[PDB]
Amino acid sequence: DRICTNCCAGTKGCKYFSDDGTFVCEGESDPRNPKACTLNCDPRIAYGVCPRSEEKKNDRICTNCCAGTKGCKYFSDDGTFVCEGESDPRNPKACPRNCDPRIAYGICPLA
Repeated sequence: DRICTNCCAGTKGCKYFSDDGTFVCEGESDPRNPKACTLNCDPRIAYGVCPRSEEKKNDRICTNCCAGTKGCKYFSDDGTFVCEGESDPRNPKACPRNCDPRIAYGICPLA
């Protein structure tokens, strides 16, 4: 597509940078506020690197009594068992329990 980006009607959060291997500016227009630049388009830009450095380490405890696995006893960190993961082979179901933080693991029967 056309590289019609601009430092004015950008997206405050991403540091607009140029393909030449050099930075430019940051979005002057936040996806929050309105804007009326009307100039637009700047081939200088390539994209805009939005800083985060914390995207990872969040899913971690994505275990749950609902969408877990039918075979393990999804148990909670509180030192108490919750229930078995009710996620059957190709199970059409998804509770608000998606990645239950309150859980800890899923203790399956050690045969």
